[PDB]
Amino acid sequence: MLNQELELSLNMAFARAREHRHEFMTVEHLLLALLSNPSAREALEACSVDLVALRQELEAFIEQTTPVLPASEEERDTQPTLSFQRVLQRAVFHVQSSGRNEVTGANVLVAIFSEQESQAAYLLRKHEVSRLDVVNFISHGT
Repeated sequence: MLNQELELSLNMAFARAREHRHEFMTVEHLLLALLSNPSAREALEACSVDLVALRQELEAFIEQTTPVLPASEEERDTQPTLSFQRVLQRAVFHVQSSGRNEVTGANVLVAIFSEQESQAAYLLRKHEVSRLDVVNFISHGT
């Protein structure tokens, strides 16, 4: 049960990747998409996170590391990687658990912290985004 705003973020992520002809989408692409998601953004702002700085470093890492489909054929569409899928499944089933019906961008943001070795998680720690703070804000919100 993905809420309207999360569905949009995810569609925008796919749209962005297709535009850039990126061969795959990782959890980094996901976090980038979420910086514009109302639910996730509100949670980051509550933590006084510099979203401008975070987005720029995130956009840079994606460009320098994601393969661009050669002018050739085949593939056409981008494919979500295991990190992208795991995070989504984690959020979905965590929400399923005694809680609400809708999955929000904030729920997805929390699930990203579980991808410990990801550059996405590395960047959140770098910019001082505490998972403890994100969780408390969400628990007392919807």
